[PDB]
Order: sequence, then structure tokens, then C-alpha cells
Amino acid sequence: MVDAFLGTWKLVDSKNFDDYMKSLGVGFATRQVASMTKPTTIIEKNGDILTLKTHSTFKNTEISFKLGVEFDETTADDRKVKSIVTLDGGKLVHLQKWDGQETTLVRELIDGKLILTLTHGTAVCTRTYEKEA
Ligand SMILES: O=C(O)C(F)(F)C(F)(F)C(F)(F)C(F)(F)C(F)(F)C(F)(F)C(F)(F)C(F)(F)F
Repeated sequence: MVDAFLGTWKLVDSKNFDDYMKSLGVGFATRQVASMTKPTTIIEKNGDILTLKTHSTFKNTEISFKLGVEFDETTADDRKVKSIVTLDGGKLVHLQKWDGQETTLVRELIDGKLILTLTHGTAVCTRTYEKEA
């Protein structure tokens, strides 16, 4: 059910990312670098285990998880969160919880592009990724 998300994806559009980062308390200097970074996201599957890599000239992350099973995560901005990823309406929904706060990272395929919607507080960011061959 996750299979159309798998592969290597490159950032090609970003809307409201500074709002999202600011809502999370990211400092201005980090926001400035991040606003000019174009990550590569790699999503791979081995049986029930997904691995999601995010690579850039600034911050690099990797998580592995089973759909529907909570996992500990340390985010790129150093938040220590409780996470769960699940398919919902064909979208890959990643929920992070910490300190009573939540943020969602929702991935949906639209016309072959991967649209990542990031919500925290009132901030809603949309990032578009295109598949690499
Ligand atoms: O995958 C993406 O496109 C993505 F990198 F934007 C992300 F992973 F979704 C993200 F969650 F938004 C995030 F990692 F960029 C963050 F949460 F904004 C962040 F950690 F705060 C950061 F911007 F990376 C910071 F530099 F502050 F550390």
C-alpha cells in the first residue's frame, strides 16, 4: 500500500516553510539556511520496515519504522518526539508528539509529485517533491 511513495525524491517547491520552522522555535540563522536547501528524500521498504532518509548540504536525518507502530525520533531541529506513521486515505501520515505538542507531516501523491504538508500550531507548509529516475 506504500509502494508509490518509494524511491528518491527532490524538493522542487516550498511554501510557508519559514512559518512552520518559526512555529517550532527554530532560530533565524537555521531558518535562513534551511530556506535555501533542497533536500533529497529517499523512501525504501524491506518487508514491513520503512526507512526514510532526508539528505541535504545542511541537515541529514534517517528514520526506520513499521506502519502503525510508535517509534522514538530525534528530529533535525533536535526535538525528542514519539512518532507514528500510518496510511490514511492513501496518504502517508507522520504524527510527532512531544511536550503535549503535535505536528503532522502528511505525504500525498498528486499527478506523480509527492506533496508534503507540514502543520504545527496554525502554520501550514506545503513542500513539493519530484521523483528521481
Ligand atoms: O522533509 C522536509 O522537507 C523537511 F525537512 F522540511 C522536514 F523534515 F519535513 C521538516 F520536518 F520540516 C524539518 F526537518 F525540516 C524541520 F522540522 F522543519 C526542521 F527540523 F525544523 C528543520 F528545518 F530541518 C531545521 F533545520 F530546523 F532543523
